[PDB]
Amino acid sequence: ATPSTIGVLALDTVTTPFSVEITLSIEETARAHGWNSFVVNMFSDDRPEAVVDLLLSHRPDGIIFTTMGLRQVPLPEKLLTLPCVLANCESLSQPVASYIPDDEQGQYDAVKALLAAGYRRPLCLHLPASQPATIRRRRGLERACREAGIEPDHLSHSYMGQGDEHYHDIPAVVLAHIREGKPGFDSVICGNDRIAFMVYQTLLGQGLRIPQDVAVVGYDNMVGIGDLFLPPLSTVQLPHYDIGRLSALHIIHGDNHRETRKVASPWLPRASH
Amino acid sequence: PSTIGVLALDTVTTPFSVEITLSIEETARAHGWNSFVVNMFSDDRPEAVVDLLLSHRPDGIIFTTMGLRQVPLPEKLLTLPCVLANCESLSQPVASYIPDDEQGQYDAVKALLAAGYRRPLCLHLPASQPATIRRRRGLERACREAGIEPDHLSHSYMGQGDEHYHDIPAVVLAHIREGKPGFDSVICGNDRIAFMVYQTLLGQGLRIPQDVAVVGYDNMVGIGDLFLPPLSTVQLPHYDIGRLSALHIIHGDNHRETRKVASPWLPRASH
Repeated sequence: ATPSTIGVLALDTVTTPFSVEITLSIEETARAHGWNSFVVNMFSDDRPEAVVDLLLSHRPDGIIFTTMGLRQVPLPEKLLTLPCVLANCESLSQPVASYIPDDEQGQYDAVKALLAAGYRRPLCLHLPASQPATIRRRRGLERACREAGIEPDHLSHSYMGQGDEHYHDIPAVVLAHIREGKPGFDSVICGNDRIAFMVYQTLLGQGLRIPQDVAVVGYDNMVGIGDLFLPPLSTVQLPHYDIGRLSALHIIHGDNHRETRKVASPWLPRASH
Repeated sequence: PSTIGVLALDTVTTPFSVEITLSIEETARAHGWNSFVVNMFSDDRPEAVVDLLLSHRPDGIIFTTMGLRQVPLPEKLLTLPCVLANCESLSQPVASYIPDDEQGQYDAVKALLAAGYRRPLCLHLPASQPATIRRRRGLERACREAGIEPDHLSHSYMGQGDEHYHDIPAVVLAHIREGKPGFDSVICGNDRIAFMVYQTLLGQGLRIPQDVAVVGYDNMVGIGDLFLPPLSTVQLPHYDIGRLSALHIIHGDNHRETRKVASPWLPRASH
């Protein structure tokens, strides 16, 4: 008789090994309750029905489907009947318990802090439009601007194209809003810290100072950087750790609800504003 | 079916080297084997964690560190691992697969000097970290083969802890007199040091690489191609390390040698 076990299916840890804080959080939470936990990673060359059968081989008591990058889970509808809970992803067809970041609250607290600090004309650089978080973050940004008496439709907005090759388009977008060395914005709201990286390199290389000449705000607090920005980047923490914890407890305490719970995305003010 | 038990000692503090455990899991399935991973956190303790992976009763065991270290665990706990990935055993001799830090730094510095640079500022990682001294042998050999005595160059060692990455800007500006730098290039211990270097040089009004070439190390999956211009670096072979470690168990090897895995030079546009 082995202890209770949580089976986890990671759909894309291969292309984005940053959200590993989700699977680590699950493993740590399960151990703090006398449970075990294994993780099956889905690569590109293998295929779903095989991978799902493999995690069923360990015969788990509960199952968690997770995406390292907030997505909508592109798997057969017949394979979305096994997962007791979804971590950082939502099911379009069947309704399943889901724990996702509160993208609208995160972007709102960030933009609210920026405007409150005195900025009024931010350049807004959004992530790909179809990504599920992009539209929720923009609602937060818009709500913060309207509460400050600013119509967000009057600001400069830009959407990135899908793929890391597009991070190199950011510099051209920033320089396009700079006329004869003086910028047509007093701040820059970045879809993520990788966009902030591009922004820092472009502004410093243009002879501008952060934040004396231009404030900057990122999103994610990427475990790989965040504190490496000069100056330290004001950003928003993606709650990968709380997402994994809440997902594990849902199974540990055998919950039956199938609601989509939005986890708090805390604002990390630093020195970029 | 046969199963490989993996013990990750520090994926909590450095979740970048996850490419090792992923590579192990992928290689084991390509041979009809299974594989589980036990992560050691800070709040738990070894004897408990080691007993836990023995619970799954594995056919082979791999001890791995996300950051090349010398494995700070009881000598009696280093008798179970069939192979060590990205780490070495000081006491008992155990089969180990580690990066060829000397070859990696050599190919990098060789390419830099060959491109025409002669006075690089060398920013090394903490001295006690086992790779730091091996990378410096590579750097020195490249410089001596180019007729340069590395003892005449400016060297600096970082202090242990991420808090010290913020000391890099001061070290770079200390080698700049009245706006003109006293170096024509910068050899960085890793891409995180390169990040600090880029921010400091661009903020100083210097151009990369027209005024100062820059070279990193690791090719951090999280950046590398995000540098402006794209950072010339060295790839840490986490993927090959995991693969070779899995095969050692799959094919039941008996040697207890320390194999150095190739660390390939990724030239880009920072030089």
